[PDB]
Amino acid sequence: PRYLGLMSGTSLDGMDIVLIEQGDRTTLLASHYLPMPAGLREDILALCVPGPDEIARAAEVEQRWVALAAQGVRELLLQQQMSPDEVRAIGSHGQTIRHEPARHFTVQIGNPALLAELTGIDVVADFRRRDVAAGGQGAPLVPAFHQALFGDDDTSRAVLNIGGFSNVSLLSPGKPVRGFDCGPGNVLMDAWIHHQRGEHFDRDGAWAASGQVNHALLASLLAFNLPWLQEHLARHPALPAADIQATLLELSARSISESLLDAQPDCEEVLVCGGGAFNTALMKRLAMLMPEARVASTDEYGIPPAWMEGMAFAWLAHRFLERLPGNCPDVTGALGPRTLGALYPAGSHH
Amino acid sequence: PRYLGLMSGTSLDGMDIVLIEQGDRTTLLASHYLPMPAGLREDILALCVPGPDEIARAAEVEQRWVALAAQGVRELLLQQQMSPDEVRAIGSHGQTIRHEPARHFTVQIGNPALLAELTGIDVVADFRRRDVAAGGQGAPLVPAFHQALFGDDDTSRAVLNIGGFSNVSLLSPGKPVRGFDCGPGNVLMDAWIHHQRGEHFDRDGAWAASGQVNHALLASLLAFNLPWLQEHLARHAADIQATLLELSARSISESLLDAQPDCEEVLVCGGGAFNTALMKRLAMLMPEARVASTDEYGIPPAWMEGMAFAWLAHRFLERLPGNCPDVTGALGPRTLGALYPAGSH
Ligand SMILES: CC(=O)N[C@H]1[C@@H]2OC[C@@H](O2)[C@@H](O)[C@@H]1O[C@H](C)C(=O)O
Ligand SMILES: CC(=O)N[C@H]1[C@@H]2OC[C@@H](O2)[C@@H](O)[C@@H]1O[C@H](C)C(=O)O
Repeated sequence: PRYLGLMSGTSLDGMDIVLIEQGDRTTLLASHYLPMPAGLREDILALCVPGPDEIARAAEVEQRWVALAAQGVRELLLQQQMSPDEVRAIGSHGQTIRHEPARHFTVQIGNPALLAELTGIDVVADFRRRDVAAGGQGAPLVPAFHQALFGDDDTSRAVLNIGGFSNVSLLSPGKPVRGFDCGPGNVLMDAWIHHQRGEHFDRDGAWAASGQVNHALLASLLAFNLPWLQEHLARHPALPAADIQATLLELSARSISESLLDAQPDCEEVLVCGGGAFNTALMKRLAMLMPEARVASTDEYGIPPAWMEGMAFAWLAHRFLERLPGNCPDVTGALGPRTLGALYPAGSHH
Repeated sequence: PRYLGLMSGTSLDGMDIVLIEQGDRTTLLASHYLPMPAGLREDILALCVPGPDEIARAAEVEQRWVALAAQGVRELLLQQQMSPDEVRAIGSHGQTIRHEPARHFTVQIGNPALLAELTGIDVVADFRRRDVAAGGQGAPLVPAFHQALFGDDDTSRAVLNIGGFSNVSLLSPGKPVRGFDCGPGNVLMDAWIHHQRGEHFDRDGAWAASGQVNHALLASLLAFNLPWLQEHLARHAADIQATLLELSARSISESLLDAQPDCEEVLVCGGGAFNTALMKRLAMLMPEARVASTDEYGIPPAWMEGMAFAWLAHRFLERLPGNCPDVTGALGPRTLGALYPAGSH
């Protein structure tokens, strides 16, 4: 069947909307990105730390969030010439405003009943809560999807997501999935080029590629934001800005490769998703630093790297409806496998 | 199939838990009441008005609420020697901590995923939100149950709930259910017999029936708190109770007959259904209608609300509408609730 997925991460830049076909395999049919208004971003951020009148405030904020998500769905369906009746369900992550598994709770807003009302499509949402109820951390949820896509009996694979930070799913045959953070991804390269050039990121890693790595600075870094970095830059002589960028690229490449090889030395394939997959200069370094592995974008395996996360939530909607587990308890720490999410039906037919 | 219903109203005394059998009819198999600890009641009251750190406070409070609910569920099933496997679903209202349809939101807590984890039973919850999302008030929900129980496009009926106060669901041939308030119910009779003899209520209305309606007072009252009664009484004990009974009987019957003069049957639920003397006067004052307890239709008057929520779980799973749009103001009929499956472990 066909499923929509909606993901809005913690950076609050915007919402990913995806349409998948799910059968034997998972395939991306269409995708759509919608920016988040400054006002909505600011209002969500203010809910991410304790404050006054949170119940009412969250209620007003989630209504705007859902309206935006619904518009995003509408536009994708218009582009695809698809009726909402052709979509089995939307898997919506919602928007995390508090995550405290040590206190046994996780809070994602995004009024799924309202989302069902506005879209006319069944909504599956609230995926993390059952994992936390079963004693897990409620995160990360993507490794179960990584396993469904890429796990097999025969190959040691690492599925590497390079966003602001880097995280990996280790798919070792005959074993359960493992997952951990590898280190920084794009976070410092973004911050540096912003501080220096006003750009939000370094396109294709071209700026970095134009500079030369400074090995002294690199050693200091290996031994994450700007105040931290500035404290480092003061300890070294003035460097050209591009050399700093080149050095920051190498930091991520080395931190990732070192963490990956330490945990899975026999790794045969590293499959890279997230926006970092588009940083050509970074992909180049990762491949040089892991010469015994094939390092490639997930695009080469039929999953476009920018849309992996959104696709996971579409997939989680499918898992719910099929009553199959959606978590990976070895990674989340839950007592065992659980069906994740809650169903808010459109019910258009009355 | 069999369904559990879970209700915890805003008085916060305890949880009503019922077990129904649903087929062609709705029948009560068992019921259980679980008092709420003072500490939990206090913390919920504190979340019913705006205050600090609400997200985290509500999260931790609802964990306790759910643990209690799960205990109530396990206890009822134990009492019946019944495996949770025999139950299709729990319909859980949750606990209302904020309700503001004017700002298009309603908030019931009660972490249904945790409820499913602890009970091992599918949970349907969060019933009010889709009605609100469709432009309705999100309340009251019980008239949809009244309509399903007693509605048909051919007889004029009223379902009268007598609690502290009185409300009625009008079932008119063909029409969606409508509803309204009809003034006081048990509130004054309870207030007065408490103040006068320390009793919580007037059992069977026998105190009121031992007295005579003083017609002066009745006319005054007809022209609601304990000191409000005492204002009236000075300008003039069992006669008083009798006159309070008549007050409710007259105001209720007059409201009902204005709205549907054609009423053929008045079905009474709530604890007032047990007030034999009140029921007698209501029957005298609506002589064209048969006045009877819902118990005469297999629906125990004290357990309507719990039963309504087990029924709403059934309606969700049957893919049938759950709201009463002519009551709530919603755009039309909607499936109410969200499903949190127990699944496998
Ligand atoms: C509570 C929450 O929203 N966690 C997110 C967050 O954003 C990234 C990281 O922290 C990850 O643990 C998780 O999301 C990804 C998509 C995941 O669940 O795998
Ligand atoms: C928002 C909310 O919890 N409403 C309750 C409340 O308690 C009584 C009254 O206000 C009624 O409107 C409703 O419950 C009843 C059972 C209902 O929904 O029919």
